Amino acid sequence: INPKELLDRATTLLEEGDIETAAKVARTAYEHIGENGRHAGAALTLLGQIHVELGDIDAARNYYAAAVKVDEDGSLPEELGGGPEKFLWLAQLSEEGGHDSVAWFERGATVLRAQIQSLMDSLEQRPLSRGQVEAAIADKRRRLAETLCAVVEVYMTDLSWEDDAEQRCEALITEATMIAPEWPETWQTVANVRISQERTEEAREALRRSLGLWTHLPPEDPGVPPFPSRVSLVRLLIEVDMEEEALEVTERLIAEDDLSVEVWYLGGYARYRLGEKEREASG
Repeated sequence: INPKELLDRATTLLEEGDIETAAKVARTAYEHIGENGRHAGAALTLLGQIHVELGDIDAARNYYAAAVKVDEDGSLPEELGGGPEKFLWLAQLSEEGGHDSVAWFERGATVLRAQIQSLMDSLEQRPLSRGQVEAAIADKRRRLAETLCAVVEVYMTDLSWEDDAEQRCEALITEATMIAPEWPETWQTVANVRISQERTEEAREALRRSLGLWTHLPPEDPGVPPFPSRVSLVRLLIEVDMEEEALEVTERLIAEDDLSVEVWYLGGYARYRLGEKEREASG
């Protein structure tokens, strides 16, 4: 006899690691809410999230797709709407990629910009604890940076047709630079873009800056970039002719995971090319 009750238990069951039951409590929760219930979005988004951690992408994509049909605008309060996350995951999940993925990514980015500015207006009212608001803003900024950089990767990859593709990137990294100067991934994105523009020495500066943001931090620290990000970093360092850097990076990756395949081929090709530079010294 309580709609919110099931969700608050579904989210708790998800953090519990118990996904199977969380999906059940959640799916039942949406039956009571209804197709046009007040909480329809919030539930469907959660339903979508759980089914990602399970493995069923087709269902998770349909959940999020539904959660958007209810709240196309994304205007609705996060408690009911489920916020912009669905927009973001409909972009990642999209097997189509390309302009499809960029479209959804933008729908999410614009909402995050709204949620941030609204929260920045709340700081002015100054609720008794502002540290909670500051933290939440930092998360929204990061999640936005994650989105901006993700669009670039699509324009660096799938979409390389129009001149539009080049300018949109330059504005994306302009924004990524402002909101997340601390995040190494942004400068990797900056670097990667500058490579497309053939501005090689600038790609170095960004990579050097990205490295200097975590290279010191031990693998304890939250801030180290995720594995697949560092693998991408390496792919850039070699393309820029900074093999000595990739050398030190791969050396750390093999220590963390003695099973990855590409990391070894990169570490090798790095020392191959680095070798070819030494052979050029004398002749």
